Amino acid sequence: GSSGSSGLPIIVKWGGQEYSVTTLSEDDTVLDLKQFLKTLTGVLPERQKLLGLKVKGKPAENDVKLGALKLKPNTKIMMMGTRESGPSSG
Repeated sequence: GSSGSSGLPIIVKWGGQEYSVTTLSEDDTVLDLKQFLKTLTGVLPERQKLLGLKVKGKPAENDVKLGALKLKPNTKIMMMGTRESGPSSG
């Protein structure tokens, strides 16, 4: 290509869409990601469900370091949840 590595790229899969994240790094916390995932997709973080990286049952927390998890790069993970308040969208 042209460039190699630098930070920690992340990939998310929402329904039928893929989101890329290359702003935050290991330093940043899951929250940062979530917070950024709240604007990327448009769903609350507490609601946003991260499917891919689990932790002895439940997935990492927002008060947990993404680095500690030592996940893989360009790790295409999945997401679950809904946008807008209420069960019915429209």
